[PDB]
Amino acid sequence: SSSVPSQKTYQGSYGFRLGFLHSGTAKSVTCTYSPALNKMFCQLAKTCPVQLWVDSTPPPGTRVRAMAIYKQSQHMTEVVRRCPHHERCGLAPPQHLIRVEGNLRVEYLDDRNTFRHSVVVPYEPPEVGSDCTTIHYNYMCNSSCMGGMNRRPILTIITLEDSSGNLLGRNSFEVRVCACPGRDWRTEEENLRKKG
Amino acid sequence: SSSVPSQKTYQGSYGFRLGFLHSGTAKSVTCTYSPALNKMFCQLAKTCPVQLWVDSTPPPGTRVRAMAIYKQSQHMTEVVRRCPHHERCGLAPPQHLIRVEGNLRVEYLDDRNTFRHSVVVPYEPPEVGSDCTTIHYNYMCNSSCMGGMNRRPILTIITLEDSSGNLLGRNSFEVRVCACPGRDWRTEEENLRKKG
DNA sequence: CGGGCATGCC
DNA sequence: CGGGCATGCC
Ligand SMILES: [Zn+2]
Ligand SMILES: [Zn+2]
Repeated sequence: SSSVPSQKTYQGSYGFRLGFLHSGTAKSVTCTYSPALNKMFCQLAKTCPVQLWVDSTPPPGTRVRAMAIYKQSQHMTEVVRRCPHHERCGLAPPQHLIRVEGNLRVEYLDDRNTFRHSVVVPYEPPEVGSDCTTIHYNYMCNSSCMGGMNRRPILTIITLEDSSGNLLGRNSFEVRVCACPGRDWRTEEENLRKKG
Repeated sequence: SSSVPSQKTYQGSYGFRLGFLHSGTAKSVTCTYSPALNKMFCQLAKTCPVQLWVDSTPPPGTRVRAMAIYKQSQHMTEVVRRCPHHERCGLAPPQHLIRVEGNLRVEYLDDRNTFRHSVVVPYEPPEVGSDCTTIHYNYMCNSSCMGGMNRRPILTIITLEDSSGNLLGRNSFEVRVCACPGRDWRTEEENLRKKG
């Protein structure tokens, strides 16, 4: 069986979608999202809020899993890991790229067969008056980190799963972790218009 | 006592000097030396020949030690180490930046008090007809390596020591380990002329 | 903060 | 190979 997780969007019977809060497009804004590229630009070790939207209520015990995969075909089969420097320098294993902050029920998985890392939290329905649920993700390396992502773009795959392990929904977005998300967002959108 | 080793030139009673073989100044020549800057530009994990010249014959049992120190005052007291990436990826301990190739009597020292790394080989007199002795050094990180030198320039300190531990001579040269020694040499010499 | 150097890599 | 992008940092 494949050790490469699926990245194909599957909004599913609950109408599962992701949302992202708009930002101020300063050169070094901490986080900004491009709808045109379906791509988050963010800084390392700083909060990246991701909204979960659903049309129907998931059952009790639903979980939310995040997992990184390399976007380029030639790197898809390599597990995405923290670089040795940031690994060397209290729940998250130091090898995990993606953390969740602000949740008391976070679980970190090292898959015993595929060796892939993932981080899971319970799904919580949005509070009254609110239309979505926000998870605070953290990426612990830059996309450029030598010995880690090494300038290779990744996708974050967000899966909605029931307690039995059924896939309820899947979405993904590209990520560039970088020093200057505003500059790099502008550059990539201009490149899309001029050369895409 | 100081844990910062001396970098002051001490040619000494044997007339100890260093020599460097000229190169072709291609953009990515493997090694090239600037007399004006007293600075070697070289590529990582590739041979860097350094010549030992003396006016008088060192006694039997003389040793040749190499040690890296950061050139900038604000970094002088930090031990120069291999970065975590190149450490993770058969005599040299993986934490040592400087290796010697082509010698059967190499010793690697981790100083128990100063924590400084050094690599030592016996001094051999130049063969008949030859005016100097060549040691093949290897630098196992780029100057830019994140978590290691991190773009901070270093000096290599070469000391001539008798078997009793007396300092016979000391010389040093700055090093930039980089992908394109020819380009970076030209840039730094032009910067010296224009802004030095 | 935004302009521009940096430097392994394309 | 040398021109020029790359991107954390100055
Ligand atoms: Zn890293
Ligand atoms: Zn290194």
